[PDB]
Amino acid sequence: GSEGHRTLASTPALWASIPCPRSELRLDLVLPSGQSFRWREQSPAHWSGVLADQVWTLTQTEEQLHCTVYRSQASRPTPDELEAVRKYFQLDVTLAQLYHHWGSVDSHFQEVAQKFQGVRLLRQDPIECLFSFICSSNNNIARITGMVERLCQAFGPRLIQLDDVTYHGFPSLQALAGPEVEAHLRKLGLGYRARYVSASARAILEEQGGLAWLQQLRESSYEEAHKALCILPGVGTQVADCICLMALDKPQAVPVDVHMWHIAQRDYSWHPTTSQAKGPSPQTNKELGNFFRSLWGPYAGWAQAVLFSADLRQ
DNA sequence: GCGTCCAGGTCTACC
DNA sequence: GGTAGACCTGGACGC
Ligand SMILES: [Ca+2]
Repeated sequence: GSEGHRTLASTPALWASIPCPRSELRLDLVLPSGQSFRWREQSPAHWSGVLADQVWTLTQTEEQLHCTVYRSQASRPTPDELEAVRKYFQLDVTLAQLYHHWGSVDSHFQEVAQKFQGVRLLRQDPIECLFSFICSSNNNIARITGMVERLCQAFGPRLIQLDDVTYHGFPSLQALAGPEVEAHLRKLGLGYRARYVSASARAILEEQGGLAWLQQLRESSYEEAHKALCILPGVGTQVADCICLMALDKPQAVPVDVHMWHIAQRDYSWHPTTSQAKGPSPQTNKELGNFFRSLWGPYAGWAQAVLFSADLRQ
């Protein structure tokens, strides 16, 4: 009863709600879609993970988002803590207004948007976002998820345990920059990305001026930010865009991976015009990004998140 | 069963 | 400057 992952029906007095209609948010379409790799549906329709340095379980009804926190006597989430959740899901942004606009200027989006409502963008921590996506290149979401979990268990702060799952906070720069981290990560199956994680932690700490350098990027311009990130090992045009869009508040950033290329080709009959090659290249990828930006506008990256999520369901 | 594919790409030797 | 290839892993086919 007081053990294991909570459920809305099993410990009612431990949940607090936040007004939020399904049309504004669909947990099942956001949490496992490759934005954040730290959420698990431990129980049907209930997603658990670390949010703002503590564990949470989230589940929704038709007009409500139910939340519960595991911190020392058990109690319902406080208003201050609930605000942590609203900020994570950027709930002040009305998804209905965005869908309307995108739908109005792109009939294909309108068709897809009718079946995939509630796909919004999470506002993530720069450090977690940087290393999680460094782990995502040339990989699949299922594998990435495992790697990130083993990376946190091995180098992140131990939080609390529910059933047989021990939650860990995301590793710090100092820890990822530690001795023999690469070798450890390789044994944890991160492949060549193990070097990228170690190498990027050190560059940030020993060459770019630590954490402050990364955090300052949120006030910098998309152009500047993306430019700054490409310096880090394991970070290319796509990873940089992922971070700008999901962790640095650059809503116009559009990541271009294999999924978005296929979408461009079959759903818009798109082809490079300024670019030389007829396939993916640093030049064509950059062009595809501008194409999407001129199609959807300022929040083009968010529209991208919708089609990407929808393309995963196939 | 085994070899080839691929997945939210990067990085590098080279024409 | 604008490419071809190599690359850790492991669930997916194709045969
Ligand atoms: Ca590929």
